[PDB]
Amino acid sequence: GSHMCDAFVGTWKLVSSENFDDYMKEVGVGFATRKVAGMAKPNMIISVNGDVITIKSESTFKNTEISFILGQEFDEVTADDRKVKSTITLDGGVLVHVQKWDGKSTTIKRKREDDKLVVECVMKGVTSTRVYERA
Ligand SMILES: COc1cnccc1-c1c(-c2ccccc2)n(CCC(=O)O)c2ccc(C3CC3)cc12
Repeated sequence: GSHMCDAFVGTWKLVSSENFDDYMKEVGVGFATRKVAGMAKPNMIISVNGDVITIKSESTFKNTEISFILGQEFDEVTADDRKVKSTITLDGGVLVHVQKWDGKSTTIKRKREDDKLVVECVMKGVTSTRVYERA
């Protein structure tokens, strides 16, 4: 039956992006990747089957898919080709995704706000906010 995470389930499309190029600079993304990545208007498809949550991104830049169980670390190859160790947890009603690689860490938090799914990507002191609405 229903879980709280079902608030995230569905098909979402990106409607606005603030400071993403600066976030990607902090992450260490190189120029050509930043330019083509920052142009993309991905769809994000989130589904839940038992204990497994799947988040897919479809765009003209890259399609990616992760499946995971909350609190259980997994390997992830990111859209910019970092190989990272990821763990995703739910804190209150916020999905918090921490990615670790090469001594560095970045946190992506996803939360519902009104009819939007707001994604906050933080690398040290730089925050990018990416807003999606239902497709
Ligand atoms: C341009 O962003 C994307 C384009 N196509 C597919 C996935 C993503 C992409 C995504 C993404 C998009 C939809 C669903 C799940 C994840 N994230 C997570 C943050 C975000 O929502 O933009 C990201 C965080 C950082 C980067 C930069 C490092 C390269 C790219 C992405």
